[PDB]
Amino acid sequence: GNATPIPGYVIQSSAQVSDDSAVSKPGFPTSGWYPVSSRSTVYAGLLQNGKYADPFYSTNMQNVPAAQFSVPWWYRTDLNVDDTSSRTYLDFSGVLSKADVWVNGTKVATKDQVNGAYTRHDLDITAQVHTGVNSVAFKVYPNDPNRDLSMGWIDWAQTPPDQNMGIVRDVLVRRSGAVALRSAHVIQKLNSALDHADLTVKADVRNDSANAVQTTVAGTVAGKPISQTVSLAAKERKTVTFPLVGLDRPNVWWPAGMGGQHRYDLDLTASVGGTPSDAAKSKFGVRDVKATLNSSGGRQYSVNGKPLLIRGGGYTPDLFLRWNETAAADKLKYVLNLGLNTVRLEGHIEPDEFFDIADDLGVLTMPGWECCDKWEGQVNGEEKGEPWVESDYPIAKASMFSEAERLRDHPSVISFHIGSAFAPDRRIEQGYLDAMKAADFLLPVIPAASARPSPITGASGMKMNGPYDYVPPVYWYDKSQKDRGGAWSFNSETSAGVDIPTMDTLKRMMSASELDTMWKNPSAKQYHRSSSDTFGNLKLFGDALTKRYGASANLNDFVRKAQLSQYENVRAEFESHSRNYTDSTNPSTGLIYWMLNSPWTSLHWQLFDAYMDQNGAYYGAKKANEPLHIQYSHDNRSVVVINQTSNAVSGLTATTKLYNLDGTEKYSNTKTGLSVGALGAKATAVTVPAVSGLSTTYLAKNVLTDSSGKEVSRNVYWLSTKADTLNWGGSDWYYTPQSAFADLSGLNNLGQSAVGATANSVAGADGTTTTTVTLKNTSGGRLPAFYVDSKVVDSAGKPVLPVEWNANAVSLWPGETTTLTAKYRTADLKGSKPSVRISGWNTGTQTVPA
Ligand SMILES: N[C@H]1[C@H](Oc2ccc([N+](=O)[O-])cc2)O[C@H](CO)[C@@H](O)[C@@H]1O
Repeated sequence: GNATPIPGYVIQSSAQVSDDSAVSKPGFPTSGWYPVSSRSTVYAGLLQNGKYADPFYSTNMQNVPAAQFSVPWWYRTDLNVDDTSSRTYLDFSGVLSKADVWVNGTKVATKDQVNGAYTRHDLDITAQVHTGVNSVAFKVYPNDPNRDLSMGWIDWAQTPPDQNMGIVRDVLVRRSGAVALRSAHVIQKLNSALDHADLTVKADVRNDSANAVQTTVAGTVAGKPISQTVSLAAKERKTVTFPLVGLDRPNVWWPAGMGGQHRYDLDLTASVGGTPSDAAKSKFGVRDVKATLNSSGGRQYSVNGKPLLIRGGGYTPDLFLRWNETAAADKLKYVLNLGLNTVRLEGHIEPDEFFDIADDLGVLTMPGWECCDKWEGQVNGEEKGEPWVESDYPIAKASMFSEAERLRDHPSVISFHIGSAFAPDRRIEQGYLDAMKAADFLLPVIPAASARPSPITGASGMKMNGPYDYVPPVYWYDKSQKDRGGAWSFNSETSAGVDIPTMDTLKRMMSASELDTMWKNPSAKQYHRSSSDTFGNLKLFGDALTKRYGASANLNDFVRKAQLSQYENVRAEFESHSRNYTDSTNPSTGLIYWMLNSPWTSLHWQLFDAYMDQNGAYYGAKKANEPLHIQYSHDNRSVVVINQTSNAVSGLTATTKLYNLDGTEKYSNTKTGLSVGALGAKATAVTVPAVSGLSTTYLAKNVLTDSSGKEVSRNVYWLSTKADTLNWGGSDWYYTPQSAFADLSGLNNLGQSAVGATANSVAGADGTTTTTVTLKNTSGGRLPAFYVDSKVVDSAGKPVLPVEWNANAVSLWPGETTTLTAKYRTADLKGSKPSVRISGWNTGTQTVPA
């Protein structure tokens, strides 16, 4: 019943190994080999040892010779075996791209068999294993994402020098008797009332001994005892199906905010001769999911019978696939701190623990294959990725079986994308559907994340029309352009491009001269944007920032304007889709922001940066996604209330006020007695009229109060009397140019205000600290304290990260007070007392003790 991951390896280039057979012989010398932990790419292993500077800074990654990664590298380990009575197996996946496998001088598997990142291998090495010191070695071949059914980085970042070659999941050493237990899972089916489920337990037993046996498979499913006895011929594998098990009042799994995140346990042992031979423990959730096309042709998800608007981001692992379990949890927790409900994984499908965490937190996941490389090479024409040859087909199908077997019992998974870009052809699709059936993977299959249909499954119900680069806030409210990215159908991957991180992050990833070029010449190429020619620079972003904000006087000026622009755009992107969700015709049914995060330190396509810091894009997404939310429509000036929560809400008041930048109120409307339905429904409070006398740049202050009088949402917009307008005829695949630009440059001369700050911290018994900050606009005039950003810092003024605030980037009118709460691990203070840095657009910067 043992399965123990190999904790580490020593690695070296095959340039240093003239005899392959020598490596896995006990006693082979490994002087100058690099010790690496489990789940290391070659380059990640070299970084672990010294060997190159931080690729997260400047052009360090460019200085790595890539030629050394065009030959195989060895991953070698010893294994102590005290007792060879039990059979021994190597059970693994995550090999990029393929490998020969050696035990004690014998090649047990070749790169023709061990091939493809997602394929699982269960190699019986019993005949090679002896008592005492054994040795195992993998010769890992170079990875080319265009040639290998593997992982590549598309245009998200820059290419890792080793192209991620290595072993990026665990290799398990399994020990068992005559019978191996494998692939234990639970088929679960809930009634529509959600008060009764039926559980079908299935498990494979394989008799690897020389003689026929009887084996009993027995244990517990969801607290209920189960047992089957089968006969097995020598070398026979069988799937055991247990009689149906009913479960009353099941603890149903819900997405975060809709109920609990319970998972039941499955615990089985296969016994031979009244003695345990092998054992397996797993979990599953009792949850129904569906994803169907609505009458308008949009893909509509529902969980447990409740339709949902998908509100998420494209998730990526680290650029060098460096795995850390706490980091994965910190990233999924930020999803909820954002108010988001979903992450999409375009390829790069994370180890099991990532899905365990998403299960435990109630974050929905959308895994699938990626575009623009080998996966779509048979159907994607002139795009990157090679045509398929006959040997490709069984690798892809085994990759599908393996991932379907891994993912089937994680309730967070709401679908699998079998295509991205292009839907698979009939042959490929059939092999994917066959593999999923064989795995009992019963979740929705989506053919493409674009509008392209597959021959069997059919219409995707999704769109990939862009944009991926600057478009003004009003763009997102478009429904008229059927080949563009407005708020209708399922937006599977879209953003307004550039997302300048915080200054603290900037100073860690770029030199002073790289930063100087960034603000002085946005048209210049930035290594920390993209290898793509199209996304190599920040020109569209820089042009609109100047036009709309005003020319940047310095680096500080550029970064501050970037944050407002990013907050403004990301907010409108999400808010437009929340609004249109309940449209009768062509509703929005999903939005995946491109992207949630970056593989590395980046200037684009992120909400949170590589260090987990939180900028304007972060705060703007968090504002748009709050559970009871008030918002302003950029297209028609409607003020709209959204209720994300699982219950209808009544007696809400929506209060909207316009102010000139001198603080003069120019309009007020108070709309009382609003009711809004659950799970994404809306109510319109008012349409703001054209108001005479507004400054060119003006403020809209929107406030939602419940029936108790509590303020539950505040949303402040900086607006212009001059419209952003689109030149739709100049549209390209990744953006639409503007025919005219809003004028928000009035903010440059917004007069100074004042805050107003007191902070205190409590170190909890759960290992976390909560810092509470009370901020007040203490000025003596009519000016708001606008866009006030509070940051937990140590004594050196460095941000404590990760961190989760209840609210931030707040605006307060004179005399107004807000109390804010930040939570973080006490240990991330690293012994420092906490302080709070408070910076506002028109309030300066101060830091206070906490
Ligand atoms: N799925 C990818 C998406 O792929 C596309 C392929 C073709 C078209 N097209 O021809 O309109 C549009 C998008 O492109 C994004 C931006 O380049 C990538 O970052 C995503 O990973």
